[PDB]
Amino acid sequence: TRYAGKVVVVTGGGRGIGAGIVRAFVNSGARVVICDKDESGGRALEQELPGAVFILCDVTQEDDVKTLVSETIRRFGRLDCVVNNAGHHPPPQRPEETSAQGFRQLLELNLLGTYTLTKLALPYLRKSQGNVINISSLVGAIGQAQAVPYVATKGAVTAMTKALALDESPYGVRVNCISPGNIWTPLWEELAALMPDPRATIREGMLAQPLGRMGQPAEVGAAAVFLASEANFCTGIELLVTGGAELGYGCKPSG
Amino acid sequence: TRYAGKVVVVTGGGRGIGAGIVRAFVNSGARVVICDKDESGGRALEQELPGAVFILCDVTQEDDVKTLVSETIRRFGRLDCVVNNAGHHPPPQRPEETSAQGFRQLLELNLLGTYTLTKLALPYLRKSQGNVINISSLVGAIGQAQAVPYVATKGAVTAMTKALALDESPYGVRVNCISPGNIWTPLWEELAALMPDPRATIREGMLAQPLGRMGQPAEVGAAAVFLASEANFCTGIELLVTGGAELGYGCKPSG
Amino acid sequence: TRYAGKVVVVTGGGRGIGAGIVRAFVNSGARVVICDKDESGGRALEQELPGAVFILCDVTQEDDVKTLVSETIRRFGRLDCVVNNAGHHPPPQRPEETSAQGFRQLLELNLLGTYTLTKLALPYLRKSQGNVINISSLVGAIGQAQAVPYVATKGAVTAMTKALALDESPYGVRVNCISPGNIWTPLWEELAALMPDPRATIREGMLAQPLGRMGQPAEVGAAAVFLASEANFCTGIELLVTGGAELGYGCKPSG
Amino acid sequence: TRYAGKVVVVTGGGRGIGAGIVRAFVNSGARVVICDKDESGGRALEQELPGAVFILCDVTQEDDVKTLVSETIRRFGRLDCVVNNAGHHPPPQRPEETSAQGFRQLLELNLLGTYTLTKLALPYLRKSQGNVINISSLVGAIGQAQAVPYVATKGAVTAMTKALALDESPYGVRVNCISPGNIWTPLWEELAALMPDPRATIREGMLAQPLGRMGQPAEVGAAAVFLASEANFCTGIELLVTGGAELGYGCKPSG
Ligand SMILES: NC(=O)c1ccc[n+]([C@@H]2O[C@H](COP(=O)([O-])OP(=O)(O)OC[C@H]3O[C@@H](n4cnc5c(N)ncnc54)[C@H](O)[C@@H]3O)[C@@H](O)[C@H]2O)c1
Ligand SMILES: NC(=O)c1ccc[n+]([C@@H]2O[C@H](COP(=O)([O-])OP(=O)(O)OC[C@H]3O[C@@H](n4cnc5c(N)ncnc54)[C@H](O)[C@@H]3O)[C@@H](O)[C@H]2O)c1
Ligand SMILES: NC(=O)c1ccc[n+]([C@@H]2O[C@H](COP(=O)([O-])OP(=O)(O)OC[C@H]3O[C@@H](n4cnc5c(N)ncnc54)[C@H](O)[C@@H]3O)[C@@H](O)[C@H]2O)c1
Ligand SMILES: NC(=O)c1ccc[n+]([C@@H]2O[C@H](COP(=O)([O-])OP(=O)(O)OC[C@H]3O[C@@H](n4cnc5c(N)ncnc54)[C@H](O)[C@@H]3O)[C@@H](O)[C@H]2O)c1
Ligand SMILES: O=C(c1ccc(F)c(O)c1)c1cccc(-c2ccc(O)c(O)c2)n1
Ligand SMILES: O=C(c1ccc(F)c(O)c1)c1cccc(-c2ccc(O)c(O)c2)n1
Ligand SMILES: O=C(c1ccc(F)c(O)c1)c1cccc(-c2ccc(O)c(O)c2)n1
Ligand SMILES: O=C(c1ccc(F)c(O)c1)c1cccc(-c2ccc(O)c(O)c2)n1
Ligand SMILES: OC[C@H]1O[C@H](O)[C@H](O)[C@@H](O)[C@@H]1O
Ligand SMILES: OC[C@H]1O[C@H](O)[C@H](O)[C@@H](O)[C@@H]1O
Ligand SMILES: OC[C@H]1O[C@H](O)[C@H](O)[C@@H](O)[C@@H]1O
Ligand SMILES: OC[C@H]1O[C@H](O)[C@H](O)[C@@H](O)[C@@H]1O
Ligand code: NA
Ligand code: NA
Ligand code: NA
Ligand code: NA
Repeated sequence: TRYAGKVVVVTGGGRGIGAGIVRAFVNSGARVVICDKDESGGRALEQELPGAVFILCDVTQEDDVKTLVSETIRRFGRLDCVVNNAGHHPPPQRPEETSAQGFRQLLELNLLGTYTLTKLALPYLRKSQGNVINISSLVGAIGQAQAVPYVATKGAVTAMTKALALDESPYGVRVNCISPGNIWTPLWEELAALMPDPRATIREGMLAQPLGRMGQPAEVGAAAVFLASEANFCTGIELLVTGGAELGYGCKPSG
Repeated sequence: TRYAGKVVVVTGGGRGIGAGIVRAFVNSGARVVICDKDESGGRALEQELPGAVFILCDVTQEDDVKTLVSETIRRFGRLDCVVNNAGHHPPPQRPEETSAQGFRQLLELNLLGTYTLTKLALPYLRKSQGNVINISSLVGAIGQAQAVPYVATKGAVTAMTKALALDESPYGVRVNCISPGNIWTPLWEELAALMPDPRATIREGMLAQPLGRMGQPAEVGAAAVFLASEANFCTGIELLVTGGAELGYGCKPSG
Repeated sequence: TRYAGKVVVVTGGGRGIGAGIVRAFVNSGARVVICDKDESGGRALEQELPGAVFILCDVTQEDDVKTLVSETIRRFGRLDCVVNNAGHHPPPQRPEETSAQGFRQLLELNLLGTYTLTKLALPYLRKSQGNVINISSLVGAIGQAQAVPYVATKGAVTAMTKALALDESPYGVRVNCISPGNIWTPLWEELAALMPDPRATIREGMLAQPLGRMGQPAEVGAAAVFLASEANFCTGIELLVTGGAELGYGCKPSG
Repeated sequence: TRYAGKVVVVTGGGRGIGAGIVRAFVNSGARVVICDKDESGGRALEQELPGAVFILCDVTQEDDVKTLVSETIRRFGRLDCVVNNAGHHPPPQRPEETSAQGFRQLLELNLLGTYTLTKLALPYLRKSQGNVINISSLVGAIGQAQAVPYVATKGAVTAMTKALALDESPYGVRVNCISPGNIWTPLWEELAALMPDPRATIREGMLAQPLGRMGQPAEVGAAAVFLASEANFCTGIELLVTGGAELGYGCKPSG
């Protein structure tokens, strides 16, 4: 009952981190709207979880998002939290193999879809003194190899979170982000499968954390429920859920 | 029941932030040992809260801390979390008015008392796969005026948290810190009373946050319970509980 | 003679910070290509400074940038440093007054123009073991009010700098950014003139820094020459040129 | 002639990073006072470098430091820059192998010696509008394994730098720090020699940086000369001289 009576929208909620967040909010007593561009996972989740419903919505399509917000209000009467989780990591790409075109397309999803939903939701969040939770990434803060466009988009989300926190603070709306590290998800599995040695890639990924494992969607979900329900003096923070990957020296005489 | 069956030690738990943390852990189902160098507040808290007991202990005195740990194990059979909250902010002091002597004394409390309890507790935390929560400060990260020794001590705590997180990760013990901003406590009230205009000082303190108020001990307590009970992929993080004070430009042509 | 025999391209070099950077590199013995979308300032600078030449180039237009690079190589035979300074701050804008359209246009200048020039220059920088210097902003790191799109773009540049530093390190090309704070420039003057009280706006801007003044283009220029010519073990850093604005509490009881 | 007519004190200037800083300031036209607790290296440096003189001084001994300052003023008539470089890294030590005693001794050198010299020098730095440069470490920011006391001391120095920058800004005295990463020095050589495989230790140390080598004292020296002589709008900054060690994922599935 930590978040009972509340209404939450989770984008990209059909699988992976987003599905873990959906489950965490349902478990906290909230009603959850699962937004996803794919039907397969999110429709099954709706059947599985009382309190969760699925709405097909591509966050890059403004009219899709407008309908997502109006349908949430029509069906549930209020909106307390938006979790902007929908996003993508392309395969590893050397800088010279990237294009301005692919960069623009990745900005549309990872950055502008978060911007658009937040904008359309904020009038309702103001009425409820609700909050925004953006899913960024550790690599926005520390960088990553072969990922110039992805890193750029996540630096933008983390920065935007702080700007919007300033703008919305007079109105009682908090705006925070979570920066996960390596979380075992279908995306992590798909990218590893492209590598010449997928098992070596996964092993490297587990060992990049001092804790020696990857994180779970449920752990990101718990951090999101904390930020929504108990972090009433937190705004503009970047909550790291990384297993300590950013700490210390690793594998990355003076001549 | 988020932290039921667990045993928590909170230093400086008799008033202020520490008392808020005690209450939060009791409310989460834990048994709490209140450590304080003063009897007044902590003894009353023990009478008030089933599940909390008071042990007189000055964290600067090594034999006091040794007894704190052995008595916790003797009475409760396990130790899951140590919250190093005991600390002090001296009155505002210009750099030239500070002394190496006062600096050493403040390091003894704010830094070495945290080091000592952590050291003595870690064998038991390893057995329980428990965790350490240090209470640092925002000003360790961004600085503060008229507070060179205090700032120095909190930079040390935040850094130490990350070092110890690395060392203890192979053993399953997480080590994190909370960095509060302005929290309304008896210390905040005492320092404001020394200023020529205490009401102006408090007003400035509320307005240093975009949220426009100071934080509450209960909000720091919630962040501590999160870190203990639900943050299983977080180690070496600095969780900011500041109301957004670190964001944006404030009151701090090119000639 | 700190950077004698070297060839530097500075985008947005016709006025403001960019012109200060041009002058600093000329003073260091380099030959400088001034890129700007406007002729007025950059053409005068070319007449004033032996060693500087002006090339009309809008960094948002890919064929303009391709010509900038090929003309630099045709005229000077090498390329050692690219300074991506061209950028813009829109007038203050509440979140609900921004548009996805304006956001995309600002990303084209502040982020993708930097990406495009860097990409086209990197083959030549590899041959010279040269370097990239991006001009980001403090507010990418700490946020700013009424500036969600601008902040987002500068978070992206700072993050991108770190990603590209990783990718280019095996090839000996360093990639760094400078994050200025309030620098007195024609843009600062133009924005202040829109405010209801321009003099109050400028006064607030001087006092946002502990040093009590705004910075000068020449001070950003010196930091750029340092990064190019003497910082041979620095890559992926964010060099702050802010007068201390990010330090301490300012103007931004627990109920 | 970048720093001609100026007087600089460098602590721990007899070898390693400190000697590189001495040489850089001499090369910039300054007169340099080499402070060291050991005579061997610093006396030879005085014979080698016109413009440098050696004064025996243990920064942990307050009367030694008082004499250092008074002798600098007696001999040269002014004081423009203090570089607090003296410091030590103990051998790798597991947390349970450290002592409060060793921790206090390391704080005396790495933190309080910097505090003491700065305090005694500041009246003269105010007269000259001079500046303070503290040599901290990257690991104060990101942590390090088997080094809890060392990390703690460097977190303190970096934090203290920001506090003092705030306090001294009204008086025109800037206060900055440099955070080196792995720099090839006699200390690095001594510690590697203790390890079971010294060559593996050095190899790991070179490869912890994306640039693939360790840094040189001369590179830290250049950053110090920049901060003294050209960074007139920088105060309270942490200048990283690390070869990119803090960037990206390294060597540090969800169960
Ligand atoms: N997995 C990790 O290690 C990791 C680490 C850091 C950050 N993240 C971030 O977490 C988020 C989730 O990643 P994941 O690993 O769970 O990915 P995933 O690919 O497993 O799941 C993403 C979900 O979002 C949906 N989605 C994609 N594009 C969409 C669109 N236009 N509109 C609506 N829904 C859309 C997908 O259909 C999918 O259900 C992303 O923002 C990612 O950048 C992931
Ligand atoms: N109040 C704030 O705005 C603020 C902000 C950031 C960080 N903090 C930190 O939070 C912690 C608590 O501060 P507070 O405002 O609640 O202070 P407080 O003075 O109100 O309470 C501190 C408690 O610690 C106890 N204590 C002091 N020295 C001790 C010792 N040697 N051994 C055992 N107990 C001891 C005191 O008796 C008291 O009960 C401190 O570490 C402080 O630095 C406070
Ligand atoms: N002035 C500050 O306080 C401040 C603070 C932090 C960062 N910055 C950054 O510094 C940079 C310079 O800012 P400024 O204050 O000197 O601005 P300015 O407006 O005074 O000068 C910018 C220059 O860039 C040129 N330019 C603009 N769009 C261009 C394009 N498409 N192609 C080529 N040239 C183009 C302009 O014509 C102008 O000559 C920007 O990236 C800005 O974000 C400025
Ligand atoms: N070498 C690195 O990789 C590295 C990395 C980051 C930071 N640092 C820091 O750089 C500084 C210099 O380190 P280094 O590697 O050059 O060390 P070093 O041991 O090679 O040289 C240190 C010098 O300081 C002197 N010194 C020691 N104690 C002193 C005292 N009490 N009073 C006066 N002089 C004293 C020594 O005699 C020696 O000449 C230290 O603060 C260290 O923490 C070094
Ligand atoms: O999606 C991934 C990811 C990994 C970590 C993150 F912090 C993040 O935001 C995203 C992921 C999954 C599997 C492999 C990789 C990866 C591996 C090597 C690379 O060079 C790369 O750019 C990405 N990234
Ligand atoms: O204890 C205080 C405090 C305030 C903020 C913190 F982040 C913190 O760690 C401690 C506090 C309370 C009341 C006034 C002040 C204060 C005001 C002006 C000063 O110059 C100063 O050094 C401290 N600090
Ligand atoms: O260009 C400006 C600027 C100022 C500071 C920066 F760090 C930066 O990257 C850009 C600037 C100049 C004059 C006024 C303002 C400004 C004032 C109030 C605002 O709310 C705002 O968004 C911007 N910004
Ligand atoms: O002095 C060293 C050092 C290395 C890096 C730093 F950033 C720093 O401030 C100091 C150094 C030199 C050689 C080996 C080591 C080292 C290696 C393994 C360790 O576990 C450790 O604590 C230190 N540190
Ligand atoms: O596909 C990789 C992983 O994705 C998500 O974490 C799923 O919850 C988990 O069951 C699966 O193993
Ligand atoms: O003394 C200041 C404040 O300290 C703590 O926050 C107490 O819980 C609160 O009741 C009091 O107002
Ligand atoms: O227009 C504001 C300022 O812009 C730049 O800093 C110019 O160099 C300076 O002369 C002018 O005062
Ligand atoms: O002892 C290791 C190194 O220390 C310093 O860097 C010296 O300048 C260098 O000559 C030596 O190789
Ligand atoms: Na359902
Ligand atoms: Na009790
Ligand atoms: Na010319
Ligand atoms: Na000499």
